[PDB]
Amino acid sequence: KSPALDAVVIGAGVTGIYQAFLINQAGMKVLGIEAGEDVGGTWYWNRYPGCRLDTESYAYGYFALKGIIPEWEWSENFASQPEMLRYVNRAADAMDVRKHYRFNTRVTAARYVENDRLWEVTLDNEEVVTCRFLISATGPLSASRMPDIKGIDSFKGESFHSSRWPTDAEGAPKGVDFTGKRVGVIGTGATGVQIIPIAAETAKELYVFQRTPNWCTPLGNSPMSKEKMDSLRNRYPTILEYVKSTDTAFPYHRDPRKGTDVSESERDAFFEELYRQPGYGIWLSGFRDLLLNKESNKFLADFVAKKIRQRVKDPVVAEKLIPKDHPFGAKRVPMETNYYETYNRDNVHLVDIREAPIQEVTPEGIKTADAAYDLDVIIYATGFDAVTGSLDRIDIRGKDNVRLIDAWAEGPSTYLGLQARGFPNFFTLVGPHNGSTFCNVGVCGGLQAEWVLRMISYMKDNGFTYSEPTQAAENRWTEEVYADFSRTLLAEANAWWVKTTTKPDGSVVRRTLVHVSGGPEYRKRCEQVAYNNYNGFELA
Ligand SMILES: Cc1cc2nc3c(=O)[nH]c(=O)nc-3n(C[C@H](O)[C@H](O)[C@H](O)COP(=O)(O)OP(=O)(O)OC[C@H]3O[C@@H](n4cnc5c(N)ncnc54)[C@H](O)[C@@H]3O)c2cc1C
Ligand SMILES: NC(=O)c1ccc[n+]([C@@H]2O[C@H](COP(=O)([O-])OP(=O)(O)OC[C@H]3O[C@@H](n4cnc5c(N)ncnc54)[C@H](OP(=O)(O)O)[C@@H]3O)[C@@H](O)[C@H]2O)c1
Repeated sequence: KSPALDAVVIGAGVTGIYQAFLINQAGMKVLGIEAGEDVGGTWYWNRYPGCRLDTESYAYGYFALKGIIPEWEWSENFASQPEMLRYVNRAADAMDVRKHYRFNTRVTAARYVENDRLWEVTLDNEEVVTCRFLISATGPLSASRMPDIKGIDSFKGESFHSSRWPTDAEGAPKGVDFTGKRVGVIGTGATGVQIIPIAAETAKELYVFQRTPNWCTPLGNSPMSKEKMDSLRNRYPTILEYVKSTDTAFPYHRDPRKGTDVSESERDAFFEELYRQPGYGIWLSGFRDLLLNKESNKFLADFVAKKIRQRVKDPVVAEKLIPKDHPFGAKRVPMETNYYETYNRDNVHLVDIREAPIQEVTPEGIKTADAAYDLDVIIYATGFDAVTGSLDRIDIRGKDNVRLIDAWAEGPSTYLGLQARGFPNFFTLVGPHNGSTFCNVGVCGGLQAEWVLRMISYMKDNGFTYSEPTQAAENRWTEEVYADFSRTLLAEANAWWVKTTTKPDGSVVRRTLVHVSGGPEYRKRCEQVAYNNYNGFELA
């Protein structure tokens, strides 16, 4: 029993469609499967007000950089979701990729057949296809999660998670006009932070329910003249080479200097300039020791904090938005268009819901431990189940009928962030130990799929039909990803990222759900392994 397809690719976001294009371009049989109507993933699903890149548009647009759609015109330095969706669409045209996809179809299970070295893939609990290789491009941040919060279904008004905003026939979102409504927004991650200022322009009243402020910096978006766009296009080969060489694939790189290498007065001048220029420079061009040295982090934390107080006129309000939990740049930093100034409006109220938690949602509004709020509308900007989440929702079974869920219970275990022992011929793209959290995913995802294609090509060419990490390679990779991660300041910030298992005999295993070496050093490890005939995989 031999498989119908060389590969199934799950997902039609930017990673999936590109992976599918490469496999077919290499002369192989691929089937792509997508739950939504059409291409885009993130940019198909997220139609909330303010949705917009945090990556420079020309940097994220790997399909333009690579010469698949070089003629592409960006209208803004940080494109909005609608523009991003037209981008993914136009690229799906050039790649002629849609004819390889089933849409409106959800993978519900995937079972590795040991005797036949193949994957049985189940579609909406009915049809079953077979493939040599299973490749998930299921997304690091798809799979919305609701707040665990009592009474959700009683609200008598309109109610959404931010990733499921209803639209008109044209694709444009509806119920965007809040004129004369009282609006609740729960959550202040990068999603809430984009919505709240747009909500505030039309809402009669606006309540923001914040469990934990983030460090947010100004985005500094503006339009992109045709002249500048032509200029960028002309230097695409330089820009590409440059983003392939930085640690995050953003067009920034760390200052060579330590924080304490300049006076206090020089830091401030330096911080002041980056703060004012657009994009992630303030975070990504910082001092080399920004995420490794408590004191060097406090310099910048102190500085952004001072900026929050300058921008928010009310001092009690302003201190509630300054975080005390965590170091700056310890999470993907949300960037904003007039976020703080919004709280100077008369119709906008910040509700600290850590000191006074929500009890329940009510037919009339929301109820906290010390107040009630009549609300006409509620927006759940409460985030996603990250990296591993979209995989958990598929019943994935490997050798010996073992659940991926159970294999990764003590935390994700991979080789190269790409395969897992127990799960042969299975590739996880922009999953764990891969670096997604701080990546320009447009670029990182792209390069990861090219590497997977090269390994698939190698096997076809050698007539191999079996690949799986050795236990030793996977142990060494996984331990090493953790060691590097323990050396930065992210370790005591987000301890939920670390899973710690004191087994029953006394042994202690530590895994992080997050890779933090640079992309270049990652890709270098992958090429050393690829060239040395995939040293670390059993290949047969
Ligand atoms: C609002 C938002 C803004 C972002 N902005 C940036 C940014 O500016 N820069 C950056 O680098 N990153 C950004 N990201 C991260 C983002 O995840 C990546 O840029 C990128 O879009 C991920 O692409 P992907 O193809 O890997 O996954 P996705 O875009 O998440 O697509 C995965 C697809 O798989 C589908 N799927 C999942 N399970 C199944 C199944 N069981 N069966 C069938 N289909 C399934 C989903 O429907 C989805 O379409 C942003 C993310 C969000 C949510
Ligand atoms: N390019 C962009 O501008 C952009 C835009 C959107 C998203 N993204 C990406 O998507 C990721 C997720 O961002 P997100 O804003 O969608 O989600 P998120 O960052 O995880 O934030 C969810 C928010 O809801 C709050 N929340 C979670 N559970 C809650 C509960 N049970 N009750 C009340 N409040 C709760 C969280 O608070 P706690 O911290 O207390 O849990 C948090 O502030 C980001 O890291 C970013 O990488 C990027």
